[PDB]
Amino acid sequence: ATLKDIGVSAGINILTAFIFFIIFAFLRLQPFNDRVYFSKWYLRGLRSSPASGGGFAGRFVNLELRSYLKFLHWMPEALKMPERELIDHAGLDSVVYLRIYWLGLKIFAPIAMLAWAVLVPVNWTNNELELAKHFKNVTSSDIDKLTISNIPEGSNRFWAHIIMAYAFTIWTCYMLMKEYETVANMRLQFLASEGRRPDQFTVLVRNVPPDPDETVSELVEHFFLVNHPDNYLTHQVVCNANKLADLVSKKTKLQNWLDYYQLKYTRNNSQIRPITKLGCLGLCGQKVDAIEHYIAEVDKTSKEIAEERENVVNDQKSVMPASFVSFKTRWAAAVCAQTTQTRNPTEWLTEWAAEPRDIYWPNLAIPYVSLTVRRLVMNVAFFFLTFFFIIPIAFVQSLATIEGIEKVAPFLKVIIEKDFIKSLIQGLLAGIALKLFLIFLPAILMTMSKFEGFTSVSFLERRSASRYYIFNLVNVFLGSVIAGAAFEQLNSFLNQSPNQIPKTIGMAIPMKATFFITYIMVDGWAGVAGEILMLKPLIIYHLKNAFLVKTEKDREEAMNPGSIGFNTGEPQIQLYFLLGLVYAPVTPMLLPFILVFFALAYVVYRHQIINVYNQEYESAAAFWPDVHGRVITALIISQLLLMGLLGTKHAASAAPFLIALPVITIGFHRFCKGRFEPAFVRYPLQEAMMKDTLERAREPNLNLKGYLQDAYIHPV
Amino acid sequence: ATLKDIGVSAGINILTAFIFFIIFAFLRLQPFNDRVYFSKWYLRGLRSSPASGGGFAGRFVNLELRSYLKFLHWMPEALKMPERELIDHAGLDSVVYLRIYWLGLKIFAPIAMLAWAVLVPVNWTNNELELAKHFKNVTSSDIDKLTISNIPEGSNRFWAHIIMAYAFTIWTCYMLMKEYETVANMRLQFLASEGRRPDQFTVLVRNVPPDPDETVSELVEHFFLVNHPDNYLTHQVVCNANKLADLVSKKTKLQNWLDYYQLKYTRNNSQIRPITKLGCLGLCGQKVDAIEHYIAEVDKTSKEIAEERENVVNDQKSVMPASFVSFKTRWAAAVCAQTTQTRNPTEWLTEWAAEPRDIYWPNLAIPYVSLTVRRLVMNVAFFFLTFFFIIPIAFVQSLATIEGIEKVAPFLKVIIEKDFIKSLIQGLLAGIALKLFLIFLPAILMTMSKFEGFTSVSFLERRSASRYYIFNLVNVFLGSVIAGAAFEQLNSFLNQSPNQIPKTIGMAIPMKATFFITYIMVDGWAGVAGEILMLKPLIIYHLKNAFLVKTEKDREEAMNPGSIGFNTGEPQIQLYFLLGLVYAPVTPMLLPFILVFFALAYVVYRHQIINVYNQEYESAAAFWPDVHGRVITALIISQLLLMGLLGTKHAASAAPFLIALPVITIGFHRFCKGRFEPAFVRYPLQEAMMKDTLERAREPNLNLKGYLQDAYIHPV
Ligand SMILES: CCCCCCCCCCCCCC(=O)OC[C@@H](O)COP(=O)(O)OCC[N+](C)(C)C
Ligand SMILES: CCCCCCCCCCCCCC(=O)OC[C@@H](O)COP(=O)(O)OCC[N+](C)(C)C
Repeated sequence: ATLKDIGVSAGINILTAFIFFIIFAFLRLQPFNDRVYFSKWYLRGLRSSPASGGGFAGRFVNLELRSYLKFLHWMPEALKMPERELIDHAGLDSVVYLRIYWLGLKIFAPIAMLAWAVLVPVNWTNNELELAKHFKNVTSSDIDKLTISNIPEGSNRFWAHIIMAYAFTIWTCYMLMKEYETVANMRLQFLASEGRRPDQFTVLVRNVPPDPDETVSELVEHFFLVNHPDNYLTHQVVCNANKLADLVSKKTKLQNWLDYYQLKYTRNNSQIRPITKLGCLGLCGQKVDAIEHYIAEVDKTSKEIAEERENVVNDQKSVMPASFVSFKTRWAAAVCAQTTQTRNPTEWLTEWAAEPRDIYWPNLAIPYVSLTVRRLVMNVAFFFLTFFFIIPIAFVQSLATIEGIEKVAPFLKVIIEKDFIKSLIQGLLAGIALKLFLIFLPAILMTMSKFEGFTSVSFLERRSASRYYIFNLVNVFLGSVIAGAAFEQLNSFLNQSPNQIPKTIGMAIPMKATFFITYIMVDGWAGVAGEILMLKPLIIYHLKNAFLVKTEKDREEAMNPGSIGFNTGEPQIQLYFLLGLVYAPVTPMLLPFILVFFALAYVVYRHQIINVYNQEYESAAAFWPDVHGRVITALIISQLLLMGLLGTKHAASAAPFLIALPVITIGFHRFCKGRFEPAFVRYPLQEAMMKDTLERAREPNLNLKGYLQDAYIHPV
Repeated sequence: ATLKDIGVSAGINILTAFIFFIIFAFLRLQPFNDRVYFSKWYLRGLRSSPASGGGFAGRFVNLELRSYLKFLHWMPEALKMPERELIDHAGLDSVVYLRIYWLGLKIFAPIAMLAWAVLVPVNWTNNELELAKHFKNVTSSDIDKLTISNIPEGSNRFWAHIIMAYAFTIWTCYMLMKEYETVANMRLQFLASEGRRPDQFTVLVRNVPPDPDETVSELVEHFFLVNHPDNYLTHQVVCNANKLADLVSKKTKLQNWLDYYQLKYTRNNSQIRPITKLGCLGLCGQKVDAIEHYIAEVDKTSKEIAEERENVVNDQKSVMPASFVSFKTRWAAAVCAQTTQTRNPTEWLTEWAAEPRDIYWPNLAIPYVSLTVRRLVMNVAFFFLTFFFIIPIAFVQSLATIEGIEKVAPFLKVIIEKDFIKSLIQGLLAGIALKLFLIFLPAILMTMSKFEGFTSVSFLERRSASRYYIFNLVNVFLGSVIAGAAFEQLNSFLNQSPNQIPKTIGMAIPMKATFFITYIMVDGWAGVAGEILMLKPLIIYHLKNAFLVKTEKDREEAMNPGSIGFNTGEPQIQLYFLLGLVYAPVTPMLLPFILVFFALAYVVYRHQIINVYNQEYESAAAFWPDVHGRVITALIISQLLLMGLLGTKHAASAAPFLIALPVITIGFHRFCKGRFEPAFVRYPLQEAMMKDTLERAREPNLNLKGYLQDAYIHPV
């Protein structure tokens, strides 16, 4: 895995990224895409059509004379928009995400320089890995002599590792507190200048207590007109368009899926009959005939739709025990969100409402007790997923440590591991397998967050990211560590005795570092570079437009871009931060790769937040408190592991120092928490009065009951 | 320590309590005390003077013909006032304290019956304590064969212990949740009917941010008139009047002191000259001469006392960055206490104010940063006190395990521990020594709570009780356990080998139980019975009245009773609950003694809450959340210790069951918490509006700015 495998992976990966960048140039210079690659410039009313208004080309005939402007330009230009002109083109959230990448860089760049110098020198001048291969059968290479494991048991050269660790934790923590403050100040300034949104005045009251002679709405009016007497303006109840909406949706699906097999070439048409109960399928069946999904799955749907409408809207059997109450001021609404209203701690429970567009309406109609049982069931499913994944994870770790599995088992083999280009290619293949598994993980975890019952689309994402973190941690990190350890040094474990289990464990942790390096390379580099091409979103449009088009004009738009994830992306940045801290005080060579990822990523994503991407909710940066927490967790795990390894190499004249480390970390956490979290979780009342008195001097007229009344209704 | 020592202690203690009760009868039938023994009947305007209006006797001449009405009566009668006529004679707090004693009884009575039956039988039919004295030198008696230690290693009779443990934890937890609800409902109903107090409308704002052109009061008016615009009525600033307060104090001391040395017999008088720098003293010195602290001292103090009044009432150098703001409604004030006011999380910080009489004004004039450093310094002092106490604690535990210290050291000895009445008397003496040390502890801990900076006299008490708990736990319990263990089985530890350290530890835990029994007896029984006599408060009055009297009439009153403590008392109840749980699943014989304490105590204290005692603040039961927590802690420690002992006797076919136990305990804690703590820590807004709308219909006129303006001023 020495320089050979690292170089092969690196060559292949840099090549993949350059090929990507070339195909992207090509595809972004053809004027039939355009609305796929420059969509927030069109969805902001600022770009018109193909060739500056369209009607023209720029396609393939000469297409492109050679260019070094095949890259670079996108690069520098993404770099040049001030960061305050980006808060208003894009939003605060996007800007705070790019900030995460830059904090990474900060921390790590300094740590890397230092590490390298001090520690590589120390570790390299020191002999104890050649002696264990010759007297204890521990397999190793020459990339392993810049690690904490070429160092003899018996210190005096372990103190470097401890001092460096201290330096590193202090730097990380300082940098992290400075970012907390910036992000807080920014949030507050944004919040003070954003224009009316309907949720700066509304709350969601959940658990209105039942009665037998008053409706839900005659009980919500009477409570707030007696208890919040001067500022109360209106309310809107919660009902079940769950079924009504399901039918409107089936109708849309039928019409799409059949105005297709309707204007196929015009005229009378064909047939199909897929088995329809799970997914995919086609022609395996009996539902022949034709057009409009027999225009009549078309019209039966429409009739059920009208009847459902009726029942719902006329029945107080479909009103849920909850409402959305609005007030005349933003000061009054912030007092109903942070105050207790009744003596029963579970009834009448106010919070702040989300913006009417970050509401997942399908879970506003789920009872409250169910909420608790559901949460439990989902925690159980999580534990089981964690176990099945351990299975696929070791499968991967057996392809990566194959040259040691083929020593205590000189059996099947890649022609007995000769033909050495093949084994480096095996390091690359291990990477690709883990990639695959982890894709479907993101989607499953979102489905499990939408069951436990949340009702904002921004909290479902935050939850999903937290769960990915846990999964990632355990599984990837530790599973890989454990299994890889097993295999190579399994060879060594058989032909020795059960004490050497520990020492062998220490050295194997540093080798798993080397595998992590390769994975970073694949994932990081190539993925950030292949994200620039938007390929599912490009096929998707072109198929769409030469199939289900029949556009009235061009007003029929199906370009919709997407949004950063929060989910996928944050989970990745965090895995890489963990890796980095841990390996900084052990193998100081994962750092250069971590850094290339952070920089490319910042450049690609600024481009995609500026040209493509559009945000679907605005919660001025709350995930910050969450991100900070996850970095503090990494720091603690790192520190505990260094203690462990230092114990395995018998150095007791240094581990209490490592203990002070952990305590200093938790103390800084607590400080930060205090100050800045207050900023992110509680709306001051002086801030709500200043926004409110400056808008009643500018718009001295304003009727708020027009605007706020119907903003929280549904598909009605 | 068998039946012999237990019986001697019990006889002597029951005798002491009966002698006490007799002397109390005597002293409560003489009509010169009366105002010492029936003071809340005089301080409520309901009793007049000595013999029904006084002027008469009932003293010593025939004094008392023999009576069996020498006791009993106080007993039944304390029992007969409904518990709702006691909420208004006395207050809610006192009633909730007596409830603690009754919960004790509940839990333990059931647990005791069960224990006894099942476990004593099981443990007694079983041989393994006679075999270890004959083959491992473990000293023991015959009271030890009803303990978990006459049971052979190897279970099948340890399962009883585990089942019983489960039963016991469930019962405790059920009982505890039912009390939570009662106490919560009671608090809420009280709070809804109590008449105006000035703090139902006021808050304390601490940390008003400095300026260079506006005073503290022109900055508190402007903030609340712009930010809480409609309900704001008044404010009163905080000034350091620590020095004037101190000189008024020195003046009263001088006059009292020496209007005494003045009317000694009238005329020209004597002299004195104590060393005056630390305390006590008399005649060792030079300050001779004459009457009322050389009346010139009394006037030089009244010079400073009028020129301190000027440099304090007109300066703005003695105004502290804080105020007390009042509002026109109780709904408005509860919104300022539970809401954030500014973006700087450390400035402008509102809470609810205490009643103007539960304010410790001396610490309202301490800066805020100091508050944090002070807290740290006091935590350090706590750790050191804990260590010195370990020293006196083992001294005590060496007098209690003397018959085993005099085996591996047949030396000095009580005439070689013969004369056996003497060694039982040593069990009683150990008890008395611990009593002594622990007295001065209560007072020290209060002094340390008044340094860390609190400003209510009710929180200083709560803090002091929590600290006593920790001290008690560690020191008493564990120190005693450890040291006692050491001594007896030290004998056994020398003449064996360092593996038998563990097994010997198990058996010694059960013997320390027996010593705890004796301490309970002394402390509990005799102390509750000697508390009925109020002897420092009786001497104190009689000296006072035949010395510093010269009463204008009788209006000069110096009877002041006191108040329950909260401090001392709660700390005791909790030590006994701990002991009980722990020993219930091990030595099932501490329980009968625990119970006698709980019952006597309830009877004596009801008497003293009904006749003597008067409350100095009213915080309708908040210490409840605190008490509950401490009982949950006991449950957890108990459970962990049973696991330990069961491990020491090699029973692995039962300890995971013990683990489930701990988790079930924390779950019930969390439920309770949720519901009822909300009740005790947050004032609902529907409750404040109902109190406010029913008082504006009864007293339709009411000016609140008269009443609320000057309630928060000082010695001015
Ligand atoms: C993630 C870690 C969390 C907390 C970290 C502390 C846990 C680890 C601390 C100790 C780890 C290893 C402890 C250690 O001491 O290992 C046991 C060694 O002493 C065993 O040495 P041996 O080679 O068996 O010595 C005997 C050799 N003959 C066999 C005596 C030659
Ligand atoms: C407060 C407790 C917190 C948690 C509770 C768990 C901690 C205690 C759990 C184990 C306690 C004792 C554990 C135990 O296993 O003791 C060690 C014994 O196995 C020693 O047995 P020995 O008599 O040394 O056996 C060897 C005998 N020769 C010497 C082999 C005869």
